[PDB]
Amino acid sequence: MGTVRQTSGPALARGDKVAVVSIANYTETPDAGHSAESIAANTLRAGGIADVRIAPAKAMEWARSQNARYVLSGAVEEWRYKTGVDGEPVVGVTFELIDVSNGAVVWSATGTRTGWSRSGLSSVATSLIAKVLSPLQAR
Amino acid sequence: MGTVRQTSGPALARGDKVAVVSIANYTETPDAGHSAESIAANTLRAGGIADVRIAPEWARSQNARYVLSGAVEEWRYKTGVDGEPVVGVTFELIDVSNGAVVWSATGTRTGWSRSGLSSVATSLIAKVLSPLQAR
Amino acid sequence: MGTVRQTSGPALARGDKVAVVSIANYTETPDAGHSAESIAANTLRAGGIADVRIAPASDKAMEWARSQNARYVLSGAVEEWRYKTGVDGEPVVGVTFELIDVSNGAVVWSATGTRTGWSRSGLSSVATSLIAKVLSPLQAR
Amino acid sequence: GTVRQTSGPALARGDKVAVVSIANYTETPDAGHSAESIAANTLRAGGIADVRIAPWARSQNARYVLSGAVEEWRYKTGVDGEPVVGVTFELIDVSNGAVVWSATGTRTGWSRSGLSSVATSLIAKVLSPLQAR
Amino acid sequence: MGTVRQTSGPALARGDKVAVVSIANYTETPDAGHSAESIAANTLRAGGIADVRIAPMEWARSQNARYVLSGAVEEWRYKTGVDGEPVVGVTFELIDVSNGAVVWSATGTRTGWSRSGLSSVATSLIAKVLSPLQAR
Amino acid sequence: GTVRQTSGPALARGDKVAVVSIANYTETPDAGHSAESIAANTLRAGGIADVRIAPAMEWARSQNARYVLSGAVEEWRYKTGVDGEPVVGVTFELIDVSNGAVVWSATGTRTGWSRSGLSSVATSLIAKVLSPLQA
Amino acid sequence: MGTVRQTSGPALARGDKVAVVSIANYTETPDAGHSAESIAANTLRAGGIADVRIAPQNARYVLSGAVEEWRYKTGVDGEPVVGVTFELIDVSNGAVVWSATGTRTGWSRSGLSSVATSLIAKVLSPLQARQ
Amino acid sequence: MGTVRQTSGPALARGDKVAVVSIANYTETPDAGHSAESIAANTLRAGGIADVRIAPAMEWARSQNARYVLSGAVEEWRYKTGVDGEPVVGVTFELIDVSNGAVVWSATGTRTGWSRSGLSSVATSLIAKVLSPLQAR
Amino acid sequence: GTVRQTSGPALARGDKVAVVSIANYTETPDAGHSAESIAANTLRAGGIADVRIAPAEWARSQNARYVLSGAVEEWRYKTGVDGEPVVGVTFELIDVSNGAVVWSATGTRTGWSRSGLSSVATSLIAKVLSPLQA
Amino acid sequence: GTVRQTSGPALARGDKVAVVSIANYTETPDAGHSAESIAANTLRAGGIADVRIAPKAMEWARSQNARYVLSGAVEEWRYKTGVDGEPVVGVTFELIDVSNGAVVWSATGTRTGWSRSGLSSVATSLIAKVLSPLQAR
Amino acid sequence: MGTVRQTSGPALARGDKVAVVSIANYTETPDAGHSAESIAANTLRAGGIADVRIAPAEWARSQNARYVLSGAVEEWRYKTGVDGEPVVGVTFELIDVSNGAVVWSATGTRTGWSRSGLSSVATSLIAKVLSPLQA
Amino acid sequence: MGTVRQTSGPALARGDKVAVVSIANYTETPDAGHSAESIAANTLRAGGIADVRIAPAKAMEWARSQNARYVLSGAVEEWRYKTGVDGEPVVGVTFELIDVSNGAVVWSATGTRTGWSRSGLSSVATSLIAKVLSPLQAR
Repeated sequence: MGTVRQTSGPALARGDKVAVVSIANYTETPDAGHSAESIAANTLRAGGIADVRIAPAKAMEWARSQNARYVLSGAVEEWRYKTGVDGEPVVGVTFELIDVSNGAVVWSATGTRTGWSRSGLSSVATSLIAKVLSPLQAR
Repeated sequence: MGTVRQTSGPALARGDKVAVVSIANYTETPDAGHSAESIAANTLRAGGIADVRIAPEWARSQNARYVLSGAVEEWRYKTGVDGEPVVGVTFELIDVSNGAVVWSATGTRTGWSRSGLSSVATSLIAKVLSPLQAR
Repeated sequence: MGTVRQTSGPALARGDKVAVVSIANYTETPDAGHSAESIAANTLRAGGIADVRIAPASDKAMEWARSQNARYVLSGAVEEWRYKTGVDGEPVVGVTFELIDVSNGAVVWSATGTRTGWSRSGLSSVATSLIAKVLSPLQAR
Repeated sequence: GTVRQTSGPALARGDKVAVVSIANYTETPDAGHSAESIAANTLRAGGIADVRIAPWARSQNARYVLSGAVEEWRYKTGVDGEPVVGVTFELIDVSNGAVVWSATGTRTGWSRSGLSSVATSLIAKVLSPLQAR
Repeated sequence: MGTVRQTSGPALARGDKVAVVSIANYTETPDAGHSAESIAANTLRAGGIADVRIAPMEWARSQNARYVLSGAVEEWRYKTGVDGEPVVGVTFELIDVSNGAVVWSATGTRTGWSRSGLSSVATSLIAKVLSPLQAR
Repeated sequence: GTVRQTSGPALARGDKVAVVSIANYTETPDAGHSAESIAANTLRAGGIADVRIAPAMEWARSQNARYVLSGAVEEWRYKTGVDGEPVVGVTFELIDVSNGAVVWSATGTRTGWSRSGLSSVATSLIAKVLSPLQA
Repeated sequence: MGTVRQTSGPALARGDKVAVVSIANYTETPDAGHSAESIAANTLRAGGIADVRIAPQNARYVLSGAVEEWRYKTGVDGEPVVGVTFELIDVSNGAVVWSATGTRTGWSRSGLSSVATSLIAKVLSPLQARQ
Repeated sequence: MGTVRQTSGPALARGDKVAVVSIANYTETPDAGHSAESIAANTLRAGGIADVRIAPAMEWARSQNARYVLSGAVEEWRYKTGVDGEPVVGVTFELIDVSNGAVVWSATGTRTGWSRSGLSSVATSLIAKVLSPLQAR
Repeated sequence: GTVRQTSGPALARGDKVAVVSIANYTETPDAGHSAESIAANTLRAGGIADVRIAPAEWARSQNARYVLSGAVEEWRYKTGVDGEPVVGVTFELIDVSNGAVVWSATGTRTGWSRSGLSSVATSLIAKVLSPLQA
Repeated sequence: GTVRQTSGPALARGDKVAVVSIANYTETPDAGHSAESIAANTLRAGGIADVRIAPKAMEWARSQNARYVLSGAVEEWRYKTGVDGEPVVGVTFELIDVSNGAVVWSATGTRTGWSRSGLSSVATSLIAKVLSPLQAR
Repeated sequence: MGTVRQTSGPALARGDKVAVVSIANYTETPDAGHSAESIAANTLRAGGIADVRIAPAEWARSQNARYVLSGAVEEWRYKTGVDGEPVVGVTFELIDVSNGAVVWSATGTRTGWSRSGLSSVATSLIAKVLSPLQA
Repeated sequence: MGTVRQTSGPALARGDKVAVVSIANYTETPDAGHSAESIAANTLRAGGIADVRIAPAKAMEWARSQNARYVLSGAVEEWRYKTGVDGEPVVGVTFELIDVSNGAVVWSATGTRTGWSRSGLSSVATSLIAKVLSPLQAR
């Protein structure tokens, strides 16, 4: 299993500052949202966004006080191994890119992936998130 | 396997403001309703609706033309090793100016033993909400 | 499979306002009555009834229906809504419905439906398919 | 399974029948309430116009009361344990309090059948002498 | 498949009013005595006895009932395990309210096979045990 | 198993018999009361007309009873496991009320087949054990 | 299947009054000592002792003892096992005039009360009425 | 099986009064020491000792005018774990001269029984063998 | 698994590097502290002379030129007998003079059933941090 | 297992030996007291007439006029886990000269029995072998 | 499997006083850090360092120590299940007491065979890891 | 199998008094340290050391009051059966011999041993400790 569906979106520039804010965790894996935040932040940087920062702890005023052009947020819908020995890793994530200038979602995407029996969950999550956020590469 | 049944509905415009409000969770999977909200909002956006927001009427203050609501009736793997993912959802589209349901749909799907629940859910919701694409 | 038994009933029209009221849950599956309410509301709408509304969370849902100027109330109960026990235990659904004339409280139509899926089927698929069958006489004519 | 009935009156469409508290002698929660709702729809399917379920019968001005008990309503234990239903019904004349009709029915499904299917089919068979004139 | 053993008894008529009073439950199946009570009542009625009432100690005297039907359930369960068979054991006494004497009594036991229903076995057994109380 | 009985008096149809507290030495609840109800109906089916179950020795003297049947259940269970066989063990004593002496006594045990019911085995065994007490 | 080992003993007449007293229960089986009492009491009467009572006076002998084993061994088809000791005591001087120990392992398809009833009957047979 | 080791000892006579005091229970089988007491007392009588009594320290024997005291301990008294786990018994006995408190005789015995034998049978058989030197001369 | 690194500065042997609070997003206790001590020894082995781990702005007091931080996303054996070790880590290198991330990397690895979790983590962390050699 | 013994003094029939507090380092309750009862009977069976078990702090022995004190510890006394888990026993002993407190003899013994042997039989046999140098000469 | 990685370091002399201080336990095996301390201390002695002391529970300044050996245990367990193999992971640092700098560090991991002992694997690994500190 | 590694050390005489002092237990087997102390003390005596005693309940003061020439101390790092039916006994010990006249460690050793599925834990520990302490035989 596995689909990535994304909208159109803006061309990000290297100098666009992006804050990663509170990716919700809708799974029973503790800290899956925080894992998705750390992976997503490094993905955005690896794609050429110079200045990416994860929020600590509306949230618009936090991003503006950070001089951020965009806020990347989203939700983890699935982040687990299926039950049983050799149960496969499954990942499901949604992202939204929020234009801090006007508050509107200017880009979003949903991605899911089902790994093989042999796969690691973090490998599957890291590959999927990189693919999902690929339209947000810079330059 | 599963079916989708949809009523007639209006032709949605790209500029139609849509608020996704409170998708109830009738399952024992925590947060399944919230997952359905996030997936549904992204689906409407990917279908061509520019302005979609999830509520935290409130919609009438946000100047929304339509509200999308609904309920998750099933959202789990069936029991046992290799128990297959199963999903059931209902959606309704409300005209904010008069509160009438102008479109509604029910969808269910059963995946294969190798399928991920979120993949089944995301595919089904896309199919179910497909008459709400921007024409 | 299972069985469906439906009495006779009036021909519904597109403009007949129907309120769906408190479907009782006699199973140990939480919220099964609320799931049946949602599926039933959409089915009635799929059937050509334009204005169909679910009462919010006893006889105060009846008062709500009267305040909505509903012509009929759809109520009922869920007798079964589970997978049978075990790996590959099959889904099973049992439901009863009544259509009540709001102006005088008379039951003008009622029906009972049950169904058993195979090991591979989904509970919600079975429930949705069955309620569609059971409520088919309430389609707009 | 099996069904055994007494003789009874020929009910008319207009006989107001209150379906009252069906006792649950099983460990399946609400099995009596399920039997009540199925029995009520059975009587209506059989042609009895005004059928009501108790939340008393005299305040509804019912002519007959349908009561009874559920003696069994479960799946037997284990994977593919078959459903089994046992029910007794009585029709009571409200004015004089006498039992004017009674029946007992039991049924054992096969392993792949639904409990609610077996109960619905059985209750219809048991209440068939109460179909309208 | 066990036994029924019945004593001699009086011939009952359709108009003999009969009260079924508390059937004791000596099993670990909740309400088995009440189930026996309900089945026994319908059995007597189906047997031709017109007026048969179940009690909620004199009482039957304040009911004009000619006979009291009482008893106890000794066994009412599925034996343990998958395909464990249903087993039932009952004793009944028929009491004359005009003097308190036991005028008829019977014991019955039955073991179904693995694929049978406990309620089917209880119902069939109780019909056979009370058969000498049919209206002649 | 076995059944062993002493000599005893010839019982008449007209002897008033009081069945009293049958002790339960098993971990099956109410086994003593079950044995009381089975034994009472057994004495009747054997021809004893007036036999009544007590709800001390004074109660039988209060009842104009000529004998008192008493005893104890030493075993009354299915052996453990699927197809565990029913096993029953009982002792009985018949007491003459006019002087308190034990005029008769019997012990009975039985192991039924794995496909038999405990109630059947106990009923058949009590009937055989009490058969010297027929009219 | 087990052993019975007894001392010499006196010849009991049908009129010797014998009181069966507290049979100690050294097993995990509730009431096994009481079960042994009722069985032993009936055994003595079945052997010809016309007057036997169990404690809850003026007897010539007293039967006492203890149950060392009274159970099924563990697992399905675990066999019944019984172990008992008995002492016969002349109340006139308190001396044990006869004693016996008995044990038995029944087969997997036998019941505990049968093994125990049969064993107790064999152990107490020296107390049969010889008149 | 196991082993029985006995010391030399005095020839007991029929009229020697022996009191069996308190066999210590060093096992997790409750009352195993009391079971050992009952078995040991019957064993002594079956071997020819006419007057044997079990107590309810050594002064109680003197207050019973007993010539000897049988004491001991149970080291093992169980079925080994699992279905068909075999019965195993281990006991130690000592015979004490009541006059001077000296141990005049002692013995240790152990036995592992067949999977299909009873613990009581193994224990009764072992105690009979262990105590056989105390048979009446 | 995978390893992906950004561009980064050329660390010299004399750059003081502080390793600070690697978050633990697993249910393995102390996995973050294990990553901190493995990462510190990896930086030294790569030719960086002075590496120190923070206890439980302090980097300013140490006059550190860079701060290495990160997060552990996975650090466990998969369930069952012979369940294989899985590791996932992210790192960021922070210029202390202005708080900017000047280098980041993400690494994941799935070992064989015969593999030890610490061997996988140590091997992965060495690979992930190799651009930080002298 | 193995048995290792030092040289020791030549014990006599009339030497008074007190068996004192054998430590229990196992999770088997009372394994130390069982070892004390077996050891005491082993010493008597070996020809030592006067052996007593006690109920620093050695002064109980100096009051009983004992020449030697036998002490020690149980390091292992159990069945290994599982159905047919074999009995395993490990003991250490020391013999103490009461007049000067010097350990004058010591020994260590271990034994793993067969799956079908009883723990008490293994311990009794092992302890009899370990203490056999203390038999009367 | 398993690797040992060591930096360069100073030649230790037989007379260099080394204090082993608090090896952190990052495992769920109680006392694994203390076990590593005892094994490390004996390893350094076996390598020819005369004076090696484990700190009680920069106190080494008072013990006249030239070097402090510290570190952490990242793994010290049998993998789960019957015949689960022993796995060990350790890091070490050698610290100059006079200025507090790390002058040597190393990381070792090892996975034993299913038949080997955890203490055997830890002992062999620690000896190889610390072998640069032989005198 | 396992390994034994010992440093050089002094030659002990039969008349050298040795005190065995608090062997730490770093296992989950209760009293394993006390068991190692008893085994070690008997091992030293079997090797020809006349006077050996185990400390009760700077503990150097106690040893000096016992006139001990050396103190044997150490730690138990492993003392258990591996998990499962037929799980083999495993033992790991460290020892140090302390010169009471100056507090210096003058001898130390590490031993580990993995037994067979059929062997007893106390047999394995006794054999290993005898091997480990064998340089301490009276020579």
